Amino acid sequence: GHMAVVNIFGNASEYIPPGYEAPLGALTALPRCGTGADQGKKVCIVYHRCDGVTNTVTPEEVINTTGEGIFDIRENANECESYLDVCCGLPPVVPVLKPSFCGIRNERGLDFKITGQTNEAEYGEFPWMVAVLKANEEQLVCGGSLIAPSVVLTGAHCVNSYQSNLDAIKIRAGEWDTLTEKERLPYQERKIRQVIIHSNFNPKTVVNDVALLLLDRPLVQADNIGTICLPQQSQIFDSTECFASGWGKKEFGSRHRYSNILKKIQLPTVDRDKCQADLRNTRLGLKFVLDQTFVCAGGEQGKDTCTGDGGSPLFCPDPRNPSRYMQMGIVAWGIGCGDENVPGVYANVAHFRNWIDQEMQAKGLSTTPYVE
Ligand SMILES: *[C@@H]1O[C@H](CO[C@@H]2O[C@@H](C)[C@@H](O)[C@@H](O)[C@@H]2O)[C@@H](O[C@@H]2O[C@H](CO)[C@@H](O)[C@H](O)[C@H]2NC(C)=O)[C@H](O[C@@H]2O[C@@H](C)[C@@H](O)[C@@H](O)[C@@H]2O)[C@H]1NC(C)=O
Ligand SMILES: [Ca+2]
Repeated sequence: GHMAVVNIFGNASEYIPPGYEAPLGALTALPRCGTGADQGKKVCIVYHRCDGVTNTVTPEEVINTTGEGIFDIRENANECESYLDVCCGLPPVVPVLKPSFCGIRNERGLDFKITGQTNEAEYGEFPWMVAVLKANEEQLVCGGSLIAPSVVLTGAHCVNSYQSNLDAIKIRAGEWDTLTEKERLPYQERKIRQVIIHSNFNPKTVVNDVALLLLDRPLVQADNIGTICLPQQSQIFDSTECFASGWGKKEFGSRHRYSNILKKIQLPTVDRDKCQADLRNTRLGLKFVLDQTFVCAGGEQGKDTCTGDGGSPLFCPDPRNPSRYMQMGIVAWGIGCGDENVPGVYANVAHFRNWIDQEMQAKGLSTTPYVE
Protein backbone atom coordinates (compact mmCIF):
# COMPACT_ATOMS: atom_id res chain seq x y z
CA GLY A 1 0.00 0.00 0.00
CA HIS A 2 3.01 2.32 0.14
CA MET A 3 4.87 1.38 -3.05
CA ALA A 4 3.76 4.63 -4.71
CA VAL A 5 5.27 7.11 -2.25
CA VAL A 6 8.53 5.14 -2.20
CA ASN A 7 8.76 5.11 -6.01
CA ILE A 8 7.88 8.80 -6.28
CA PHE A 9 9.96 10.29 -3.44
CA GLY A 10 12.69 7.78 -4.25
CA ASN A 11 12.82 8.72 -7.93
CA ALA A 12 12.48 5.05 -8.93
CA SER A 13 11.77 6.10 -12.54
CA GLU A 14 15.34 7.27 -13.13
CA TYR A 15 18.65 5.44 -13.28
CA ILE A 16 20.98 5.98 -10.36
CA PRO A 17 23.83 8.14 -11.70
CA PRO A 18 27.25 6.46 -12.10
CA GLY A 19 29.81 6.83 -9.34
CA TYR A 20 27.07 7.62 -6.83
CA GLU A 21 27.42 4.11 -5.40
CA ALA A 22 38.37 -6.19 -7.38
CA PRO A 23 42.12 -5.40 -7.53
CA LEU A 24 44.06 -7.39 -10.13
CA GLY A 25 46.85 -7.62 -7.57
CA ALA A 26 50.56 -7.99 -8.29
CA LEU A 27 51.31 -7.62 -11.99
CA THR A 28 53.98 -10.31 -11.66
CA ALA A 29 51.26 -12.77 -10.60
CA LEU A 30 49.54 -12.30 -13.96
CA PRO A 31 50.12 -14.87 -16.72
CA ARG A 32 53.16 -14.14 -18.89
CA CYS A 33 53.07 -13.60 -22.65
CA GLY A 34 55.03 -12.08 -25.51
CA THR A 35 57.36 -13.58 -28.11
CA GLY A 36 60.61 -12.64 -29.83
CA ALA A 37 62.59 -10.23 -27.65
CA ASP A 38 59.52 -9.88 -25.39
CA GLN A 39 59.08 -13.59 -24.75
CA GLY A 40 57.84 -14.01 -21.18
CA LYS A 41 58.38 -10.32 -20.50
CA LYS A 42 54.83 -9.10 -21.12
CA VAL A 43 51.64 -9.82 -19.20
CA CYS A 44 48.13 -11.00 -20.04
CA ILE A 45 45.76 -8.44 -18.58
CA VAL A 46 42.10 -7.54 -19.00
CA TYR A 47 41.82 -5.13 -21.95
CA HIS A 48 40.53 -2.22 -19.88
CA ARG A 49 43.81 -2.08 -17.93
CA CYS A 50 46.03 -1.94 -21.03
CA ASP A 51 46.43 1.26 -23.02
CA GLY A 52 45.27 0.76 -26.59
CA VAL A 53 47.94 3.00 -28.10
CA THR A 54 50.98 2.36 -25.88
CA ASN A 55 50.14 -1.31 -25.24
CA THR A 56 51.18 -0.62 -21.66
CA VAL A 57 49.53 -1.51 -18.35
CA THR A 58 47.54 1.38 -16.91
CA PRO A 59 47.31 2.51 -13.26
CA GLU A 60 43.54 2.91 -13.57
CA GLU A 61 40.66 1.74 -15.74
CA VAL A 62 40.90 3.10 -19.28
CA ILE A 63 38.33 3.48 -22.06
CA ASN A 64 39.08 2.96 -25.76
CA THR A 65 37.13 5.41 -27.91
CA THR A 66 38.89 4.75 -31.23
CA GLY A 67 36.18 2.25 -32.11
CA GLU A 68 38.74 0.11 -33.92
CA GLY A 69 39.06 -2.79 -31.49
CA ILE A 70 38.43 -6.28 -32.86
CA PHE A 71 38.37 -9.31 -30.56
CA ASP A 72 38.47 -12.91 -31.77
CA ILE A 73 36.24 -14.84 -29.37
CA ARG A 74 37.50 -18.26 -30.40
CA GLU A 75 39.43 -20.30 -27.86
CA ASN A 76 43.17 -20.52 -28.65
CA ALA A 77 42.94 -17.74 -31.24
CA ASN A 78 44.76 -15.11 -29.17
CA GLU A 79 48.07 -14.51 -27.40
CA CYS A 80 46.31 -14.85 -24.07
CA GLU A 81 44.08 -17.68 -22.90
CA SER A 82 41.13 -15.35 -22.37
CA TYR A 83 39.82 -13.48 -25.42
CA LEU A 84 39.20 -10.50 -23.13
CA ASP A 85 42.87 -10.33 -22.10
CA VAL A 86 45.54 -8.44 -24.04
CA CYS A 87 49.26 -9.23 -24.01
CA CYS A 88 50.44 -5.99 -22.44
CA GLY A 89 53.82 -4.45 -21.75
CA LEU A 90 54.78 -3.70 -18.16
CA PRO A 91 54.98 -0.06 -16.98
CA PRO A 92 38.78 8.90 -13.79
CA VAL A 93 36.07 11.54 -14.20
CA VAL A 94 32.64 10.32 -13.08
CA PRO A 95 29.89 11.89 -15.28
CA VAL A 96 26.44 12.97 -14.05
CA LEU A 97 23.06 11.52 -15.08
CA LYS A 98 22.79 11.52 -18.89
CA PRO A 99 19.63 11.51 -21.03
CA SER A 100 18.14 8.06 -21.69
CA PHE A 101 16.57 6.57 -24.83
CA CYS A 102 14.70 3.29 -25.27
CA GLY A 103 15.55 0.67 -27.90
CA ILE A 104 19.11 1.73 -28.69
CA ARG A 105 21.10 -1.14 -30.18
CA ASN A 106 24.93 -1.14 -30.26
CA GLU A 107 25.34 -2.96 -33.58
CA ARG A 108 29.11 -2.51 -33.59
CA GLY A 109 29.44 -3.51 -29.94
CA LEU A 110 30.66 -1.59 -26.90
CA ASP A 111 34.46 -1.33 -26.48
CA PHE A 112 35.11 -3.74 -29.34
CA LYS A 113 33.70 -5.57 -32.35
CA ILE A 114 33.87 -9.36 -32.21
CA THR A 115 35.12 -11.75 -34.88
CA GLY A 116 35.33 -15.53 -35.24
CA GLN A 117 31.71 -15.68 -34.09
CA THR A 118 28.68 -17.69 -35.20
CA ASN A 119 25.47 -16.58 -33.46
CA GLU A 120 27.05 -14.45 -30.70
CA ALA A 121 25.75 -10.93 -30.07
CA GLU A 122 28.16 -8.01 -29.75
CA TYR A 123 29.10 -6.93 -26.22
CA GLY A 124 26.23 -4.73 -25.08
CA GLU A 125 24.43 -5.08 -28.42
CA PHE A 126 20.99 -5.24 -26.75
CA PRO A 127 21.29 -3.39 -23.38
CA TRP A 128 17.76 -4.47 -22.40
CA MET A 129 18.41 -8.22 -22.19
CA VAL A 130 17.90 -9.34 -18.60
CA ALA A 131 18.43 -12.68 -16.88
CA VAL A 132 16.14 -13.89 -14.10
CA LEU A 133 18.28 -16.07 -11.83
CA LYS A 134 18.00 -18.22 -8.73
CA ALA A 135 19.42 -16.28 -5.79
CA ASN A 136 19.88 -19.38 -3.62
CA GLU A 137 17.84 -25.53 -16.28
CA GLU A 138 20.20 -24.55 -13.45
CA GLN A 139 20.88 -20.91 -12.56
CA LEU A 140 18.84 -19.20 -15.28
CA VAL A 141 15.10 -19.30 -14.64
CA CYS A 142 14.11 -17.10 -17.57
CA GLY A 143 14.99 -14.09 -19.65
CA GLY A 144 13.23 -10.75 -19.65
CA SER A 145 13.54 -7.16 -20.79
CA LEU A 146 14.26 -3.87 -19.07
CA ILE A 147 11.41 -1.43 -19.73
CA ALA A 148 12.22 1.09 -16.96
CA PRO A 149 15.10 1.67 -14.51
CA SER A 150 13.22 -0.36 -11.85
CA VAL A 151 11.03 -2.57 -14.07
CA VAL A 152 11.58 -5.82 -15.97
CA LEU A 153 9.03 -7.36 -18.38
CA THR A 154 8.87 -11.16 -18.63
CA GLY A 155 6.49 -14.08 -18.93
CA ALA A 156 4.01 -14.88 -16.17
CA HIS A 157 5.04 -18.55 -16.47
CA CYS A 158 8.49 -17.44 -15.36
CA VAL A 159 7.65 -16.05 -11.92
CA ASN A 160 4.13 -17.31 -11.23
CA SER A 161 5.49 -19.84 -8.72
CA TYR A 162 7.76 -17.34 -6.94
CA GLN A 163 4.98 -14.95 -5.90
CA SER A 164 5.34 -15.83 -2.22
CA ASN A 165 9.07 -16.53 -2.42
CA LEU A 166 10.65 -13.60 -4.28
CA ASP A 167 13.84 -13.95 -2.25
CA ALA A 168 14.57 -17.14 -4.20
CA ILE A 169 15.16 -15.18 -7.40
CA LYS A 170 16.83 -12.04 -8.72
CA ILE A 171 17.63 -10.26 -11.97
CA ARG A 172 20.92 -9.58 -13.69
CA ALA A 173 21.21 -6.80 -16.25
CA GLY A 174 24.13 -5.82 -18.46
CA GLU A 175 25.33 -9.41 -18.77
CA TRP A 176 27.15 -10.73 -21.86
CA ASP A 177 29.52 -13.69 -21.30
CA THR A 178 28.19 -15.50 -18.21
CA LEU A 179 31.53 -17.29 -17.71
CA THR A 180 33.77 -14.28 -17.01
CA GLU A 181 33.57 -10.86 -15.35
CA LYS A 182 36.32 -9.36 -17.50
CA GLU A 183 33.86 -7.09 -19.33
CA ARG A 184 34.66 -3.43 -18.62
CA LEU A 185 31.08 -2.53 -17.71
CA PRO A 186 29.88 -5.12 -15.15
CA TYR A 187 26.49 -6.77 -14.87
CA GLN A 188 24.17 -5.45 -12.18
CA GLU A 189 21.89 -7.48 -9.95
CA ARG A 190 18.77 -6.39 -8.07
CA LYS A 191 16.28 -8.05 -5.77
CA ILE A 192 12.67 -8.22 -6.92
CA ARG A 193 10.42 -6.23 -4.55
CA GLN A 194 7.14 -7.19 -6.21
CA VAL A 195 5.82 -9.20 -9.14
CA ILE A 196 2.71 -8.17 -11.07
CA ILE A 197 1.15 -11.14 -12.88
CA HIS A 198 -1.58 -10.49 -15.45
CA SER A 199 -5.02 -11.28 -14.02
CA ASN A 200 -6.14 -13.42 -16.95
CA PHE A 201 -2.99 -15.51 -17.23
CA ASN A 202 -3.72 -19.19 -17.71
CA PRO A 203 -0.86 -21.72 -17.50
CA LYS A 204 -2.90 -24.22 -19.52
CA THR A 205 -3.58 -22.29 -22.74
CA VAL A 206 -0.67 -19.93 -22.00
CA VAL A 207 -2.81 -16.87 -22.78
CA ASN A 208 -1.82 -13.54 -21.19
CA ASP A 209 1.67 -14.81 -20.39
CA VAL A 210 3.03 -11.51 -19.10
CA ALA A 211 4.33 -10.21 -15.79
CA LEU A 212 6.21 -7.23 -14.41
CA LEU A 213 9.11 -7.44 -11.97
CA LEU A 214 9.47 -4.33 -9.79
CA LEU A 215 13.04 -4.01 -8.52
CA ASP A 216 14.05 -3.00 -4.98
CA ARG A 217 16.14 -0.15 -6.39
CA PRO A 218 16.85 1.27 -9.86
CA LEU A 219 19.78 0.22 -12.00
CA VAL A 220 22.87 2.39 -12.31
CA GLN A 221 23.19 4.19 -15.64
CA ALA A 222 25.76 2.51 -17.91
CA ASP A 223 26.22 1.86 -21.62
CA ASN A 224 25.51 -1.86 -21.19
CA ILE A 225 22.15 -0.98 -19.60
CA GLY A 226 19.14 0.36 -21.49
CA THR A 227 15.39 -0.10 -21.88
CA ILE A 228 13.49 -1.45 -24.87
CA CYS A 229 10.65 0.64 -26.31
CA LEU A 230 7.13 -0.75 -26.08
CA PRO A 231 4.65 -0.85 -28.99
CA GLN A 232 1.32 0.97 -29.11
CA GLN A 233 -1.71 -1.02 -28.00
CA SER A 234 -2.79 -3.37 -30.82
CA GLN A 235 0.20 -2.44 -32.99
CA ILE A 236 1.01 -5.03 -35.69
CA PHE A 237 4.64 -5.63 -36.67
CA ASP A 238 5.88 -6.28 -40.20
CA SER A 239 9.65 -6.79 -40.47
CA THR A 240 12.30 -9.18 -41.79
CA GLU A 241 14.70 -7.87 -39.15
CA CYS A 242 13.42 -8.84 -35.70
CA PHE A 243 15.62 -10.64 -33.18
CA ALA A 244 15.32 -13.28 -30.46
CA SER A 245 18.22 -13.48 -27.99
CA GLY A 246 19.39 -15.65 -25.11
CA TRP A 247 22.02 -17.67 -23.26
CA GLY A 248 20.31 -21.04 -22.81
CA LYS A 249 19.15 -22.38 -19.43
CA LYS A 250 21.68 -25.20 -19.46
CA GLU A 251 24.59 -23.01 -20.59
CA PHE A 252 24.12 -19.93 -18.37
CA GLY A 253 26.97 -19.78 -15.87
CA SER A 254 27.91 -23.39 -16.59
CA ARG A 255 31.68 -23.53 -16.08
CA HIS A 256 32.02 -26.50 -18.43
CA ARG A 257 32.67 -24.46 -21.57
CA TYR A 258 35.12 -21.81 -22.78
CA SER A 259 32.46 -19.09 -22.85
CA ASN A 260 28.70 -18.48 -22.84
CA ILE A 261 28.19 -15.28 -24.81
CA LEU A 262 24.67 -13.96 -25.34
CA LYS A 263 23.38 -15.34 -28.64
CA LYS A 264 21.02 -13.81 -31.19
CA ILE A 265 19.01 -14.87 -34.21
CA GLN A 266 17.42 -12.66 -36.85
CA LEU A 267 13.87 -13.54 -37.79
CA PRO A 268 10.95 -12.12 -39.78
CA THR A 269 7.44 -11.48 -38.55
CA VAL A 270 4.65 -13.76 -39.76
CA ASP A 271 1.12 -12.44 -40.30
CA ARG A 272 -1.37 -13.59 -37.67
CA ASP A 273 -3.79 -15.19 -40.13
CA LYS A 274 -1.03 -16.87 -42.14
CA CYS A 275 0.42 -18.24 -38.88
CA GLN A 276 -2.92 -19.70 -37.83
CA ALA A 277 -3.05 -21.27 -41.29
CA ASP A 278 0.41 -22.81 -40.90
CA LEU A 279 -0.61 -24.14 -37.49
CA ARG A 280 -3.88 -25.51 -38.87
CA ASN A 281 -1.84 -27.47 -41.41
CA THR A 282 -0.16 -29.38 -38.56
CA ARG A 283 -1.99 -32.08 -36.59
CA LEU A 284 -3.60 -29.22 -34.65
CA GLY A 285 -6.24 -29.30 -37.37
CA LEU A 286 -8.06 -26.62 -39.33
CA LYS A 287 -10.29 -25.98 -36.31
CA PHE A 288 -7.42 -24.57 -34.22
CA VAL A 289 -7.69 -20.88 -33.32
CA LEU A 290 -4.62 -18.78 -32.51
CA ASP A 291 -5.53 -16.58 -29.55
CA GLN A 292 -5.17 -12.82 -30.03
CA THR A 293 -2.62 -12.77 -27.17
CA PHE A 294 -0.08 -14.54 -29.40
CA VAL A 295 1.99 -13.28 -32.35
CA CYS A 296 4.29 -15.19 -34.67
CA ALA A 297 7.75 -15.02 -36.18
CA GLY A 298 9.69 -17.29 -38.54
CA GLY A 299 11.39 -20.47 -37.38
CA GLU A 300 14.63 -22.23 -38.37
CA GLN A 301 15.22 -24.86 -41.06
CA GLY A 302 17.42 -27.55 -39.55
CA LYS A 303 16.35 -27.46 -35.91
CA ASP A 304 18.29 -28.10 -32.71
CA THR A 305 18.02 -25.51 -29.92
CA CYS A 306 16.01 -22.28 -29.69
CA THR A 307 17.84 -18.97 -29.19
CA GLY A 308 15.55 -16.89 -26.98
CA ASP A 309 15.19 -17.92 -23.34
CA GLY A 310 11.74 -18.27 -21.79
CA GLY A 311 10.33 -14.84 -20.93
CA SER A 312 12.91 -13.06 -23.10
CA PRO A 313 11.97 -10.35 -25.63
CA LEU A 314 11.37 -10.78 -29.35
CA PHE A 315 12.11 -7.28 -30.66
CA CYS A 316 11.86 -5.46 -33.98
CA PRO A 317 12.66 -2.02 -35.38
CA ASP A 318 10.26 0.83 -34.68
CA PRO A 319 8.68 1.38 -38.13
CA ARG A 320 8.39 5.10 -37.42
CA ASN A 321 11.98 5.17 -36.12
CA PRO A 322 13.95 2.27 -37.73
CA SER A 323 17.10 3.11 -35.76
CA ARG A 324 15.55 1.97 -32.47
CA TYR A 325 13.80 -1.22 -31.36
CA MET A 326 10.44 -2.11 -29.85
CA GLN A 327 9.38 -5.32 -28.13
CA MET A 328 6.99 -7.38 -30.25
CA GLY A 329 6.86 -10.54 -28.21
CA ILE A 330 7.76 -12.53 -25.13
CA VAL A 331 9.06 -16.11 -25.45
CA ALA A 332 6.26 -18.34 -24.11
CA TRP A 333 8.19 -21.63 -24.40
CA GLY A 334 11.95 -21.88 -24.78
CA ILE A 335 11.29 -24.81 -27.11
CA GLY A 336 8.57 -23.11 -29.15
CA CYS A 337 10.64 -21.21 -31.71
CA GLY A 338 9.19 -23.23 -34.60
CA ASP A 339 10.95 -24.27 -37.80
CA GLU A 340 11.09 -23.62 -41.55
CA ASN A 341 7.41 -24.47 -42.07
CA VAL A 342 5.88 -23.73 -38.67
CA PRO A 343 6.48 -20.28 -37.13
CA GLY A 344 7.42 -19.67 -33.53
CA VAL A 345 4.57 -18.52 -31.30
CA TYR A 346 5.16 -15.70 -28.80
CA ALA A 347 3.12 -13.64 -26.35
CA ASN A 348 1.67 -10.54 -28.05
CA VAL A 349 3.21 -7.54 -26.24
CA ALA A 350 1.13 -5.00 -28.21
CA HIS A 351 -2.00 -6.61 -26.75
CA PHE A 352 -0.74 -5.68 -23.26
CA ARG A 353 0.41 -2.07 -23.69
CA ASN A 354 -2.57 -0.51 -21.90
CA TRP A 355 -2.24 -3.11 -19.13
CA ILE A 356 1.45 -2.29 -18.62
CA ASP A 357 0.82 1.47 -18.66
CA GLN A 358 -1.91 1.01 -16.03
CA GLU A 359 0.20 -1.16 -13.73
CA MET A 360 3.08 1.33 -13.97
CA GLN A 361 0.85 4.31 -13.21
CA ALA A 362 -0.76 2.52 -10.25
CA LYS A 363 2.75 2.10 -8.77
CA GLY A 364 3.77 5.71 -9.38
CA LEU A 365 6.29 4.67 -12.02
CA SER A 366 6.68 6.77 -15.17
CA THR A 367 6.18 5.15 -18.58
CA THR A 368 8.50 7.52 -20.46
CA PRO A 369 11.53 5.21 -20.18
CA TYR A 370 9.90 2.85 -22.71
CA VAL A 371 8.52 5.66 -24.85
CA GLU A 372 11.40 8.15 -25.16
C1 LIG B 1 14.75 13.03 -6.54
O1 LIG B 1 15.05 13.81 -7.71
C2 LIG B 1 15.01 15.23 -7.45
C3 LIG B 1 15.22 15.94 -8.78
O2 LIG B 1 16.53 15.63 -9.29
C4 LIG B 1 16.91 16.45 -10.36
O3 LIG B 1 16.18 16.16 -11.55
C5 LIG B 1 16.36 14.82 -12.06
C6 LIG B 1 15.48 14.68 -13.29
C7 LIG B 1 17.84 14.56 -12.36
O4 LIG B 1 18.26 15.38 -13.44
C8 LIG B 1 18.70 14.86 -11.12
O5 LIG B 1 20.08 14.73 -11.44
C9 LIG B 1 18.41 16.28 -10.61
O6 LIG B 1 19.13 16.51 -9.41
C10 LIG B 1 16.07 15.61 -6.41
O7 LIG B 1 16.02 17.02 -6.14
C11 LIG B 1 17.10 17.78 -6.58
O8 LIG B 1 18.24 17.46 -5.77
C12 LIG B 1 19.43 18.18 -6.17
C13 LIG B 1 20.58 17.68 -5.31
O9 LIG B 1 20.53 16.28 -5.13
C14 LIG B 1 19.21 19.69 -6.01
O10 LIG B 1 20.35 20.38 -6.48
C15 LIG B 1 17.98 20.13 -6.80
O11 LIG B 1 17.68 21.49 -6.50
C16 LIG B 1 16.77 19.27 -6.44
N1 LIG B 1 15.65 19.62 -7.30
C17 LIG B 1 14.43 19.74 -6.79
C18 LIG B 1 14.17 20.91 -5.85
O12 LIG B 1 13.52 18.95 -7.05
C19 LIG B 1 15.80 14.83 -5.12
O13 LIG B 1 16.85 15.10 -4.17
C20 LIG B 1 16.46 15.26 -2.84
O14 LIG B 1 15.49 16.31 -2.67
C21 LIG B 1 15.96 17.63 -3.00
C22 LIG B 1 14.80 18.59 -2.79
C23 LIG B 1 17.18 17.99 -2.15
O15 LIG B 1 16.81 18.08 -0.79
C24 LIG B 1 18.26 16.93 -2.32
O16 LIG B 1 19.37 17.22 -1.48
C25 LIG B 1 17.69 15.55 -1.97
O17 LIG B 1 18.68 14.55 -2.18
C26 LIG B 1 15.75 13.32 -5.41
N2 LIG B 1 15.37 12.61 -4.21
C27 LIG B 1 16.19 11.70 -3.70
C28 LIG B 1 15.67 10.87 -2.53
O18 LIG B 1 17.33 11.51 -4.11
CA1 LIG C 1 30.04 -11.47 -17.67
